[PDB]
Amino acid sequence: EKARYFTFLLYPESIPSDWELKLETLGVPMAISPLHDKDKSSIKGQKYKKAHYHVLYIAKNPVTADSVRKKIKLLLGEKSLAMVQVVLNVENMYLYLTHESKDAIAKKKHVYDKADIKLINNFDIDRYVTLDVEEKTELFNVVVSLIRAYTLQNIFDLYDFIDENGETYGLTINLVNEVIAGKTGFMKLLFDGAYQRSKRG
Amino acid sequence: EKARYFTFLLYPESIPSDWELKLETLGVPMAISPLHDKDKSSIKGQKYKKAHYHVLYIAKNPVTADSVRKKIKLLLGEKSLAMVQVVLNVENMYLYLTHESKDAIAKKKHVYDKADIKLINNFDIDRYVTLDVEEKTELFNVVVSLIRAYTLQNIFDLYDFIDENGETYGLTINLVNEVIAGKTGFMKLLFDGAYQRSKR
Amino acid sequence: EKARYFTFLLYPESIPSDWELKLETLGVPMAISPLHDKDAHYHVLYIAKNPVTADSVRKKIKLLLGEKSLAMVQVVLNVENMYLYLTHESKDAIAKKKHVYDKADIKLINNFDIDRYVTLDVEEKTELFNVVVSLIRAYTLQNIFDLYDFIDENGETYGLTINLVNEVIAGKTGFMKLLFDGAYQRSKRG
Amino acid sequence: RYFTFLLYPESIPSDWELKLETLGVPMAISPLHDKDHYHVLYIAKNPVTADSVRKKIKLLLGVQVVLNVENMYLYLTHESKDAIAKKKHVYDKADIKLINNFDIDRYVTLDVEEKTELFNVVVSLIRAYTLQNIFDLYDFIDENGETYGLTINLVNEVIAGKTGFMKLLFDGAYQRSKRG
Amino acid sequence: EKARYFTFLLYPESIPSDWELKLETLGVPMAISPLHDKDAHYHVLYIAKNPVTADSVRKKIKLLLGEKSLAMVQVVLNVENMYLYLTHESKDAIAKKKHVYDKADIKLINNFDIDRYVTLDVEEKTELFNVVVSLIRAYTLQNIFDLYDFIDENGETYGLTINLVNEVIAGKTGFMKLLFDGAYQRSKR
Amino acid sequence: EKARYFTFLLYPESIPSDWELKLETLGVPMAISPLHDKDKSSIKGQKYKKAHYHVLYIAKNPVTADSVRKKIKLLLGEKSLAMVQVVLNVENMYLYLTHESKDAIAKKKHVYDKADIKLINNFDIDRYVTLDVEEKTELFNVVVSLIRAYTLQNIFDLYDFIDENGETYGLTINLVNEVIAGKTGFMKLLFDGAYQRSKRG
Ligand SMILES: [Mn+2]
Ligand SMILES: [Mn+2]
Ligand SMILES: [Mn+2]
Ligand SMILES: [Mn+2]
Repeated sequence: EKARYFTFLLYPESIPSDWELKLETLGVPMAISPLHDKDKSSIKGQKYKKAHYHVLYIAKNPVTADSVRKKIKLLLGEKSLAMVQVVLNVENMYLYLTHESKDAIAKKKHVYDKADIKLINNFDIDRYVTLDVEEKTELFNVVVSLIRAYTLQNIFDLYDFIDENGETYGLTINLVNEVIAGKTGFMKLLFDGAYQRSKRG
Repeated sequence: EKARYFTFLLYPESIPSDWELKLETLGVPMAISPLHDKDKSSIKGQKYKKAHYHVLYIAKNPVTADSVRKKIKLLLGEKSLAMVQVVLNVENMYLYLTHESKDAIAKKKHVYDKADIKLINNFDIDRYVTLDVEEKTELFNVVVSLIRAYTLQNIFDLYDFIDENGETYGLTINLVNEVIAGKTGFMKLLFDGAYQRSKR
Repeated sequence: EKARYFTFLLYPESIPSDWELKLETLGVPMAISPLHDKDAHYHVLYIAKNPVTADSVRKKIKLLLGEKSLAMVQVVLNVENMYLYLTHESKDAIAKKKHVYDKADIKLINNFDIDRYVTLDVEEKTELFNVVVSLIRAYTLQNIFDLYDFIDENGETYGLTINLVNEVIAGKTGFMKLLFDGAYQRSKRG
Repeated sequence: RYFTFLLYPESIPSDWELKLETLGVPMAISPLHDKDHYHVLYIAKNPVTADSVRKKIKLLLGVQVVLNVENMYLYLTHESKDAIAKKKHVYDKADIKLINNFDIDRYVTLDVEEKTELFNVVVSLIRAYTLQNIFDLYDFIDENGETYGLTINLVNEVIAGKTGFMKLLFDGAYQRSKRG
Repeated sequence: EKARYFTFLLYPESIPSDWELKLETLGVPMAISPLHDKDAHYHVLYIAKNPVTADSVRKKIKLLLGEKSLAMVQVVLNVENMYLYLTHESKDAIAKKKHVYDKADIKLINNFDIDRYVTLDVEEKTELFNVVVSLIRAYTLQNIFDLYDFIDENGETYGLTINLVNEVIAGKTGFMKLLFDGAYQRSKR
Repeated sequence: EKARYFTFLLYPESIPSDWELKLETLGVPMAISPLHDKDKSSIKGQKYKKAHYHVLYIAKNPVTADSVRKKIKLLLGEKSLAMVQVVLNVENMYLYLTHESKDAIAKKKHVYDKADIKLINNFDIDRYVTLDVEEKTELFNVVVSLIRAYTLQNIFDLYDFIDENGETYGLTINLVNEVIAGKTGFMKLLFDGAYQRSKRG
């Protein structure tokens, strides 16, 4: 059976020193967690789990669990992983790289530095979180009240506004963009409202 | 064949203890019924139906019955459901979670606590009460006579109007927005009518 | 056998004084004719939420107004035609010369709008649009307001209402802006 | 959307013709087919089933699905390709009864190529005479129409949808004439 | 087995003098090559109304020009390529260095128009569009009239006609108004 | 059932000598692999698979498996193929011509010379490198920040900008064109923003 998104673990003791450069060659975009060394282990006596890396590997096309497993073996050594699980929520796995996800936070796992995350081949978690249809409607309606409230005259004035106070309403630039897309028509109405409204004084 | 809204049953004896956290990961918003243990069963002798949970699972994009069924198997165990039905009225299935829907009320099913409902990933039933198609047409036609009558010159003057006298015609802001969406073209005609009418 | 649209008759002498408020409760949208005394009875246009039977209605109304208020529930085939029949203003009734009533006495329970029941053939849409054209051409109507104002008056003559233009021009909006610019820049010539 | 069925005069009321009118659906009814019954061309408002019609007519007076509306309209008079080669008894097209404003013409939709062909004519026409907007175009068609094979109601069906494209032509023409 | 497009050869010594008028009667649109003497024969591009067989053609022509006029009816796979072959101006014939003929000697029976037979690929549309772009950019063409005028003249050089631009820009109209506003406000500078 | 992209095999012993010129006539763009003679064969004893060619044949319009099979039979002989498969990933099948694809590389198949690939009728594997859909959204969002940052006023000022600094953001002209297509609506908003923003001095 086939899918695009996988994760597996890389073990420092059975991967070459140029491993980080070697994953880069696969051409596939990857995100690699900070070195997960301080994982509380549930074996008796021993303090932390063997030291490991978590990798978020997104294939170009829909491929199988094993096509990856052997693509990585023949690239880092037959002994580097064995356990390739298929990833169901890319956003969630990316947050898991730092134990900062919903699953991991409720399991109180040892939170890592998101700055240690390594992005091979231009991973940007941003290109993997599109939004629920309802969400789109919800945000759009916020964009409305926003253009209303501050009498934003045009999509530049809107962007400038989001640039600053963005987070407060939970918009970014690249987000408004995905929100207003297709509703453009409706936008020109708002922006004319605002224009001819500010022309009143 | 494909759709966005589904329901299926989760059985407590064949789902992990962290099942509730696990469904959270799917990223998909779900609403999960209170534990349906007191369902009158129609098998002879036995009192209540095997104890189960009802799930209302709304996919991000139009997907198939089976893409769900296996997404959940590989997430909870091959044995947790087998029966994924496609939901036709999201509001009604949400009311069915507590046996508080029209179907269930007339079947006299054992009413549950709506407080036991579990919302995974920010389900809000409020945002799937989209309008009957007719309603949209009806309301638009009101928005028309409204822009006509008060010579509202542009969507701001329209909003400002709704802000006040909204309820009287049964509009809110967020409601106009859902009404006029798509008919935007038609709007600019109304708002030019109005503009050039007041210029007279 | 099942259907959504029915009509029956209500008799004033065997229905309670709060009958009009009681029908409201059924939750079903209804249109009730003006008092049909100069044919004493009422005609009711009752459209069920879901496909239900002749008798599920007959008894829902008996247990709501008294066992003696109707007995005769017919199933309606053309909702628009039965709505016109409430005022004897339909094709059937007009040729039978029946006593025309005031459409202002029609009573709409639970937000009946006969409009939400008259959609139109696709050809019809094209046909009417083409009328709307010749209409904007002929009287050099400069914009949808001048169009509406026009329909408001002489509407019936071409068979338009406001709410009908709306359903006609919908989608063809593009095409409209061309007509309305024509008209505009045409009148700017004088 | 499109059906036909047969109405038998001995098992339909005397006001049958007025009763079909009420259904609100446009129908074309053949001349009385006695020299082979009535043939009915019934076009539903929306896509409906064989049986929703059969019972709608039963509960109204006491059904094959049509594939080519124009061909079934010609069959009402035995004047179609199928019937002419079967030498069937040709009837008077004047006995055809149009309920609720049937116009077989509203099913003379264009070959798709035709639409493209005509549009391209509408182009060269707006170019050549520098027609500035759809009124100037129409006025033009009104007179010289036949010469290019246009009517008003035909441009209308042609330009429909390509309206965008039109605004480009009409702005060309406008800013072209603004030149002197 | 059946197909719409065929070609065959007509020999002047075993076809009547009114042959050209006789093919006209078949009702089928044909294109006939210039007299191929310097390869004496004619090449015919015969497109049937409906999907018919190799032999229904071979005998329709025998019973129309004489049992001795052809025997060899091949089925045409690329109509455009066979029409180019009529003048030895096709990809096959040009690389075989065959004696190029005058395209003005081509005879079109019953309103053949090779045009109604060359539709184009989705990629082609994109390609052309991108040419129309650089064209509107380069010469600062301000609106679809100034574009047409341009194509009218220098059209063939970029491989456009009027009717072709029309099929190219169709649908992408939005995108057009942007080009034509660019051009307009560019020239206003 | 119908599709645009196919592949089949051509056998040198049952195809004419002018086969390469004959495929040219079909008018359809094809890519033909290097002569696949050194294919390890899984029949016992025998070393290489019968000698064959792989053809990547992209129809003008959506056509059926069999409309191709017979178009090729009546063009090369009834005995040249029998097996026409429908191609799912055009870029992947073009890489398979040389055994240089993901499938073939992991199966260790005998890599061929990409220089022996024959392109009939102007195949360019490139004019089917249409943008991953995500790519389109990513690029558009760049084009946005571009029009914002430099206050580009209209699609000519945009193009002029791409002409120069294009590579830096990974745009060409013909690429913007395939990016903005369809989002034209949204463009006009950006371009008005920019216009009325620069009108502010
Ligand atoms: Mn870990
Ligand atoms: Mn239950
Ligand atoms: Mn009465
Ligand atoms: Mn091979």
